[PDB]
Amino acid sequence: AFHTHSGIGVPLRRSNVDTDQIIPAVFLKRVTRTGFEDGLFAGWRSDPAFVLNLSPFDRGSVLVAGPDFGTGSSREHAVWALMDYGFRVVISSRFGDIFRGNAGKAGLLAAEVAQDDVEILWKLIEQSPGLEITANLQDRIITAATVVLPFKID
Repeated sequence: AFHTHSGIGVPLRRSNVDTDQIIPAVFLKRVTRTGFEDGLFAGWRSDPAFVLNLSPFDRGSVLVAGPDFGTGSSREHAVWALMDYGFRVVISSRFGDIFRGNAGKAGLLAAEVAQDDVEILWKLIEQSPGLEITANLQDRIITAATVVLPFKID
């Protein structure tokens, strides 16, 4: 039951991020009493330069990603891993269909935004890391700094 979220935006310039990149399959069988926060993007997180390792993106809760986010006959767990880490909004110019449905059910907003608009968001948050992005479901807008960009959920 999403309604409105404001949080630190995270610029992930990766395209075709599949569900095995979001949550590698080994994590589905590794004992954990909290959730999958430590498996989220675990393959990329070993590199200190990876965006989520950078402060303040580490505490981010709005993910701004490249095209085709969550391709790969999803697992509910990919959405759940994003949420466990703290994300409540993911922005992309196109989502995997099954990921999309899972995101809605779980309360993760999958906001579809035109690629040129995604670019605007990337630049803003790269230029001022820590910049908050706000998603408003009722009005269907993403706002950040002095920009107000339209999104769809279908």
